[PDB]
Amino acid sequence: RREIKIEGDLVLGGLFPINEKGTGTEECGRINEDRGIQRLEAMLFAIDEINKDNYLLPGVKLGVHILDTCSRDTYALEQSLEFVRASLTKVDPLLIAGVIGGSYSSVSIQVANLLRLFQIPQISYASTSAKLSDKSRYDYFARTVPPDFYQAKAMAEILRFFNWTYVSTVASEGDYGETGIEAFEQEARLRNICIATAEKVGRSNIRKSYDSVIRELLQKPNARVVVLFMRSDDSRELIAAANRVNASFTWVASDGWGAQESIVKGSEHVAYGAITLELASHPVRQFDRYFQSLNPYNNHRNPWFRDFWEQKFQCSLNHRCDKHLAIDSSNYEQESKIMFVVNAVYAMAHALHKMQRTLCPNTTKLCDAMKILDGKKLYKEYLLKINFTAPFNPNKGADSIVKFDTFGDGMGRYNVFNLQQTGKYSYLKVGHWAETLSLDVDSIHWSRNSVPTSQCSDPNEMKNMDVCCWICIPCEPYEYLVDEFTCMDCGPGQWPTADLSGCYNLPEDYIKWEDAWAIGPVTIACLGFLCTCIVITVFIKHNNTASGRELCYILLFGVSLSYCMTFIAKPSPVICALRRLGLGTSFAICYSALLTKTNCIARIFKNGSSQVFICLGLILVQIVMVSVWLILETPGTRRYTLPEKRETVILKCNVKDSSMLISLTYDVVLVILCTVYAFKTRKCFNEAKFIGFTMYTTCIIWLAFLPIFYVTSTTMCISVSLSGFVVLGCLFAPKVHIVLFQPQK
Amino acid sequence: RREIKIEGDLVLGGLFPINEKGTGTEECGRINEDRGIQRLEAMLFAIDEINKDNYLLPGVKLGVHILDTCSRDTYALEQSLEFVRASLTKVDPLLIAGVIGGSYSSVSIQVANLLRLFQIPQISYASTSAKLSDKSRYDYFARTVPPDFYQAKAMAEILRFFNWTYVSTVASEGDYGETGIEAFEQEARLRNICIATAEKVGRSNIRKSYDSVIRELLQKPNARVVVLFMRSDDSRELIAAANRVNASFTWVASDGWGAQESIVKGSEHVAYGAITLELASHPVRQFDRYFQSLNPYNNHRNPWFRDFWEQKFQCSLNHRCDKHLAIDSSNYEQESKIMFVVNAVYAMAHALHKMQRTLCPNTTKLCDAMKILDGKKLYKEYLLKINFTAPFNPNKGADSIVKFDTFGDGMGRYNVFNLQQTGKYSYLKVGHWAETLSLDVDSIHWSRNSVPTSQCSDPNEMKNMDVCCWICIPCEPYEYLVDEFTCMDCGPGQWPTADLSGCYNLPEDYIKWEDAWAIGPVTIACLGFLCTCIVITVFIKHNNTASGRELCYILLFGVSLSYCMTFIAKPSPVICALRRLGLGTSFAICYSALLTKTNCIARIFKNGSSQVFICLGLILVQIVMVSVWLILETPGTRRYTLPEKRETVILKCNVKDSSMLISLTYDVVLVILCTVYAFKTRKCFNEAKFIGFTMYTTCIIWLAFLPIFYVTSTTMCISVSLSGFVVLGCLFAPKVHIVLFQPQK
Ligand SMILES: N[C@@]1(C(=O)O)CO[C@@H]2[C@@H](C(=O)O)[C@@H]21
Ligand SMILES: N[C@@]1(C(=O)O)CO[C@@H]2[C@@H](C(=O)O)[C@@H]21
Ligand SMILES: [Ca+2]
Ligand SMILES: [Ca+2]
Ligand SMILES: [Ca+2]
Ligand SMILES: [Ca+2]
Repeated sequence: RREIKIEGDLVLGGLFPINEKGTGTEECGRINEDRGIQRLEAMLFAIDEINKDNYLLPGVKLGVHILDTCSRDTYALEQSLEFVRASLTKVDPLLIAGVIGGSYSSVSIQVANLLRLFQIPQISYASTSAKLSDKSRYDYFARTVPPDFYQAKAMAEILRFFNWTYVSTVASEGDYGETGIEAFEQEARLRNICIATAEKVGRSNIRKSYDSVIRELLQKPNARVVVLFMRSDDSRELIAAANRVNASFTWVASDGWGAQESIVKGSEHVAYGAITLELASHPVRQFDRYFQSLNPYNNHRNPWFRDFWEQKFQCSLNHRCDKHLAIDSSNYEQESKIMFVVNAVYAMAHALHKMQRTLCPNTTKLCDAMKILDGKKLYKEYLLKINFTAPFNPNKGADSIVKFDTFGDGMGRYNVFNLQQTGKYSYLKVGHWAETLSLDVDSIHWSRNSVPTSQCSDPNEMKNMDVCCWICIPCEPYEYLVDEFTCMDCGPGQWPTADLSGCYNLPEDYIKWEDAWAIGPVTIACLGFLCTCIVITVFIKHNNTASGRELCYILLFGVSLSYCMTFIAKPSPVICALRRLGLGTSFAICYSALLTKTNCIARIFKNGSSQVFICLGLILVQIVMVSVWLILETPGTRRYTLPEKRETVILKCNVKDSSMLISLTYDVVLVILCTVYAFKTRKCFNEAKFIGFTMYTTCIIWLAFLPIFYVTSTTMCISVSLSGFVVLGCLFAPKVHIVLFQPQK
Repeated sequence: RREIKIEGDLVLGGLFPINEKGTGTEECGRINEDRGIQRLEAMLFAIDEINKDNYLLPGVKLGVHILDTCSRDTYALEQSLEFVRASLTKVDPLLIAGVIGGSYSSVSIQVANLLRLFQIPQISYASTSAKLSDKSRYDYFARTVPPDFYQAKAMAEILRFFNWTYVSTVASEGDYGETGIEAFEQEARLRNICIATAEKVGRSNIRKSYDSVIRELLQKPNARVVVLFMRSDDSRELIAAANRVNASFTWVASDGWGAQESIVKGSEHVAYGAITLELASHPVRQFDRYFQSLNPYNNHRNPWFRDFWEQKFQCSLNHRCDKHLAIDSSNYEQESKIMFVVNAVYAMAHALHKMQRTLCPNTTKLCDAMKILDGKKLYKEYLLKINFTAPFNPNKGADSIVKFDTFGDGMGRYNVFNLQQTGKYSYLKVGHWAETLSLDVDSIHWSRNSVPTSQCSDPNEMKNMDVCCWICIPCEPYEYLVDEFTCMDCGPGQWPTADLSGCYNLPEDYIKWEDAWAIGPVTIACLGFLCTCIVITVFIKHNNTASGRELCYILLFGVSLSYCMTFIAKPSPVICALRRLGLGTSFAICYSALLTKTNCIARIFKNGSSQVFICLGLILVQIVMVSVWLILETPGTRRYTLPEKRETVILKCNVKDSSMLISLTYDVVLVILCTVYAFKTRKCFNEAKFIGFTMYTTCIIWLAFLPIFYVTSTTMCISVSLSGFVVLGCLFAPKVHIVLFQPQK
């Protein structure tokens, strides 16, 4: 029953959330101080200016009929019956020309359903919902604010500028809530952003108590950023709930939080470093002088003013204030959406003015054609196509024109704010969004002094798979990352290095390839023993002071050290069939010299020759001839590849054996020398015993080389020393030959 | 302007979706045939019976005022103004006592917001929404149907009976849609059920065209079951959309689909084998006789009847039908929710009757206390506490009583239906839900002749991690599954079998343990050569036909075969220090016999004894004495554990060497025999040459055994043969001893 009623030629209706919603069974509680009284006085300020105007409806007078919604749709519908009571019954009164819509989206939707049955146009400030643009249902609705379709974009792009991909969302209940968060999740999918958890709040049948949600947000510590689509009532509670548990996140809030300094009262340190959006606006300078001149004495026409005055100053009319200073800059700051309220009222003023110019061109008063207002004509023809410059706002660009579009909406421009500290707390604009996000990172005061990170999983290891959570799996050094999501093998000899995007570091040693570089050091150590045999053989030759034959055998024994060192022309002489033939001839060369000195010069014939000597020398020549024909292709490498990936064949100047060629060459070389041993075996002479005694050791030495001949990998180097030891053992036979002589010469 | 108006002492208001929603700009389209006219005639049937009653309001007469909603909330609000026009203006008419609520939940919510301002009670059949129970807002609402809080339970338990854990949900838009699916996802979490995808349908700003959703359902083939919370309009479209793309799922639908045979018309094969819920009900037998007697001639009072008649028979009043049979069993079947409609009307009848008994006890007519109905008194005191037996329904248990509860709701009982084929199609009830799911699996006709499965991931392999999707990772046979979600290691010798929940099959061969069982077969093959030495030694002894000393040496040589076979008392004689000492004595025993026969009986003294003989025999006695003191602990096993897990030591009666004990024993045994070899080495006699010649082979044989002594793993068996070959080589020395003799004896 409490209202403001100022009569006039034409009457306007208003709906403001002057009183905050009640706690329990009471309808509505305390007084809304910023989004309440201030917005109410803005409409009363504009009406005064319009009646003072001369080019905007100078003949008619504008009246008002302002009610209060108490931030409830059910309470709003009951009040809104006064705007339709006169028109409902007419056959046997105040006829409202239009309604300045409510603030909350649920209130605007509820009223727009009723007024559309009477063809009464409605413009709603501050109500930004995407579902209010469906003109097939709300065919008499318009607004001066952009929809929420553009607010979801502006926050899905801040979460993409910073690489925040794992987030958690909290939304209110109503129509600003679910519809706001339903649009956000579609804009998150297009940018590969994942949602950890999605909760809801409210007042009925949701079961949070604002503490279950806080715990549910703490169950996913990998998501350090929370996206909020909530009203002003729920934003104060959730911050207070987080203060008790002493939690801390970074808050990304829509315009419901806005840039109010009252939501974070008493719980500042839990909201420090927040990031919030707010519609673009410019303060109306003329309004500030109007508000600051008000006091409970001269402001008789405002009924709710007395309740506002006491609540703001903690006085009463519990200290009972007379000489108390009125509203001034020390305790007052203009609300953000005052410009949108003034613009909405002028929208009715210009739309009605064009009606009067056309329908009654002769007179400036209300002609008889205005006795019955046409709601459909005033909306579809006049209101929806207005265009004028914003009053009280000096030209600031493209935002100085008040105009609707095909859906009867506004322009999607936003700001970006951040909560900081200087112990005093305040906001600071650090960004913008006009179809493109353009913010300033440098000035931001972050929550924990560093840019927060929130991704599902942390980043030479494969990582397979949802586009946010992976598993870092390492793979063995014999597999290379073909792509970032797979490592499958690598090269046999090549040893990949650093990132294994390919197979690098071509390994000269791969079993089949001889890495070498260390056998030379082993050869140097082994060369000392070989030189001793040459040195020992040299001393034996000097003791001679027939003779040429003994020297030739020593050369074959001496050639063993050279053959052992070359075991030659290239780094890997074993490669190629000729190399095996060439190596086999050297072994048979020593045997041939010893075999020739055995019976070649030992006269002719106990119980127990030109043809035999020719046949014996023919085999060596044939072996030498085969080796001679293999002069080319003497180089090569030994094939000893084993399942172990690191198989560098350490040998003198690399490992060169021709793989299976050396195996045949090793057996063939024994056969060439075996002819001399076999010939001497048919003697079962003192010199024969020395040859036989040396022959017995040769058979034993060959047996030891047999495991070495089939043993490789080191083991091949040990087997290599076995071949050298065989030459040294053969040199032992030359020592027996020196024994097979006479002293005192 | 089209309505039914029958005057009376008290008037009731109704709201029915008689006309289906319009296609485009037209308000409402064709005629709803089952949930339309039939439900309308049910209320007109009950009103006729009540006026015929004598114990239920016999003095007053009941009137009706029935309107049509065209399945739209906006159209419903416009019509519902007739019920409040008279009461709104009274200072200077039909006063509706109550309203039989609408069918769709959005319609009921919209009207309940308006009627609560005039204190007009409303009972709504067929409207099942969870948010309508919040009595703080809807304080004048009641229903005869259970809320949707119980429908979500009854389907989250069918998805738990069958192990369907990966599902996809499709929901409508309105209040029956989102609120129905928001309750389901909470009941799915409590049973570890996961949601693949969640889509929405509608008519504005959702952007499906019923084909994007179908494709989105096909992008997750692992989810073969779809859960539907949709109205009757969207259920026909989505089935038609799936028919074009020729897709196929199994459908789990709420009561919006119900058990109608019209949703699946023309697209049966895409809905075959569906599973749907429907409220528990029993057909009203009296109603069937009433409906079947109707025809467009005697049913003057029904305005929409003529449109219904032509649409049902494809006639006109394009063939123009007179002698056409009326409604009968050949083309008619009673709708499910006719019992709930009749019950709601009687709820007003009994509530009003109790008012008349109390307020006007003297007269059966309307006393002056009824000139002003008290809406609050009629609802809170009388209507909400009624209790009576259901008319026209014979006693069928606890469902025969019509009663509300604290919230003004009904009882949560449901049925379970299934779509089958006999080419004709029909439904069949195969289940029930009264606080407990009790269905019958056997009779179900499944979509693809088998029980469908839908889980995120498929089931000796670890499976780690969301409670639906895992990764099956196998682990190597040396690791056992400590739990189902981890395999980390196993036992060294034990070889796990079948499921690796533990480490089983205690491996007797673990490198450190000797598996054996195959060395015996190798010993048998090796025993043949050893027997040849014994056989050869036996022949040498028989040739003798001094002597005792030679036989003792042969016994030491013969003991080598026994020592080799025992290399004895236990399966692994090498274990224990005594075993190494015992084995070493056997090797020194042969050397001692040969050493004693060398110079013990060879007189006293080229250039080159009791004390020396005593000292030489003392070492063998000390070695034998040490071995004798180690009689106990002769058993044991050889330690040859290597990184390869399968390390069964194959040897005669297992591998027994005492690990490092055998290594010391092998070296110690050589030292015991080395004393004899060292003593003979100081001779640089024909027999000395034979001993020296045999001694030379012993040094070479020891060198070969040196790699065998340090070579194991097979290799140990080869090394074992090396020790046996050493005994055979020593037996070769006894052959030289036989050579060191005289023939012709
Ligand atoms: N955007 C809001 C809406 O109701 O649509 C959310 O809460 C605040 C109203 C206001 O600023 O007055 C807006
Ligand atoms: N449960 C429903 C509801 O509107 O709440 C869903 O669609 C069908 C109405 C009917 O059976 O008449 C019901
Ligand atoms: Ca409001
Ligand atoms: Ca809202
Ligand atoms: Ca309806
Ligand atoms: Ca609905």
